[PDB]
Amino acid sequence: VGTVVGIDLGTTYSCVGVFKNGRVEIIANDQGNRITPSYVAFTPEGERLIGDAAKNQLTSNPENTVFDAKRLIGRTWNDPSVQQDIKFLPFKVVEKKTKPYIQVDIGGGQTKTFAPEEISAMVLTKMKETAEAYLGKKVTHAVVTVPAYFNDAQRQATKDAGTIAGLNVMRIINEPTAAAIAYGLDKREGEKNILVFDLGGGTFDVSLLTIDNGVFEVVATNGDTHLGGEDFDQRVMEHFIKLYKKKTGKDVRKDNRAVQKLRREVEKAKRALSSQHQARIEIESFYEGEDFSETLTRAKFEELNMDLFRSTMKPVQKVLEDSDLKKSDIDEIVLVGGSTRIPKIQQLVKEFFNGKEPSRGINPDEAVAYGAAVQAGVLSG
Ligand SMILES: Nc1ncnc2c1ncn2[C@@H]1O[C@H](COP(=O)(O)OP(=O)(O)CP(=O)(O)O)[C@@H](O)[C@H]1O
Ligand SMILES: [Mg+2]
Repeated sequence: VGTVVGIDLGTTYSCVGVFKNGRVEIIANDQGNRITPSYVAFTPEGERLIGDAAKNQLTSNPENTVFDAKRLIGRTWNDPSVQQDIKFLPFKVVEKKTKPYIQVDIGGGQTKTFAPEEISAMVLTKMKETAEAYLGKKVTHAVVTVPAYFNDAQRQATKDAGTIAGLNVMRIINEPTAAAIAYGLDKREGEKNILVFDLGGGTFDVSLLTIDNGVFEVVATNGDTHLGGEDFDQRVMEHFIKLYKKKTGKDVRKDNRAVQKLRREVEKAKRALSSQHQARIEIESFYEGEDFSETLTRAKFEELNMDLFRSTMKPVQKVLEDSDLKKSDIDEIVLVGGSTRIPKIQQLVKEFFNGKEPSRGINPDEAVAYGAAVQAGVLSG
């Protein structure tokens, strides 16, 4: 088996970890990031880009980039969830062998058609290479996580993505369970109720788990499949786009490269606002030669998104009701996902649970891969 890797195969961002010299190491990719976008695109010369290079390639053709393949993996073409999701995806999705294959132009007029698990295999190949460059050797085996609501076909298709990527997926484990492992909540006495609050890029997941004698049970899951940090970005996009139009009379949405540039700066500013109170957004040659310079306060970021922040509490209340539990029955609160780095998110979760502190100490966008890596450690021996 060699050194087994723990991979979080995320809808929006993936993360890879290994156990080495007595601890979990989360590995940075060749762009220096400890997370990688689950994103594929193509150069004019027909080269395939994956991760940060794909997400950051300036394009006037969103239809030939691929992302959110996790929404389609292990589902049939005619799944109503698929037929709803393809409405919001700019790339072509076509029925093939019962499944929603993704069709794109890659360069020189060449069309390709890819199974969702082929797209996921590319993301896994990238996570595999990130780990190999770190380890200085080949990696053949992995622990891969999936969302708790994944069914049999989704779990199998994730394993198949692994196979295509040259990885033997030895274990598939649930994301909120991996988070809980990362916090060592498995190494505890008695039966406990754990609420995992996972607010990611495009998805919100709430999972109620019980732990007893080292064994986790998923009691209930809920959330919103189209709610996450991307929606907070978009509220900021709208704010600056309206402002620019007020200041200049120009509507920047006419230029996609401009919108792409502002989205990238907005996403970055949002992250900085998790640890500081103000951030500058600056773009030269933003629109029709003119530059862009604005600041965003934390307070303004919260004001723009407050309603969306509060809406995350409703699926939590729902999982409690379905599990026949009240707030005081929850023994552990685990924050997962990049958006839970938002101080306001943490505050509102803590206030939902009447002042109770969540687990702390692992980066929430890293916890899932951390847990995977813990198990990978054991399997590596
Ligand atoms: N410091 C920070 N502050 C605020 N948001 C941050 C952040 N760092 C990352 N994010 C946000 O985290 C989101 C990505 O979250 P995450 O990687 O958990 O999603 P995911 O791909 O795991 C979803 P799923 O769990 O469905 O697979 C993005 O919206 C990103 O902008
Ligand atoms: Mg996640």
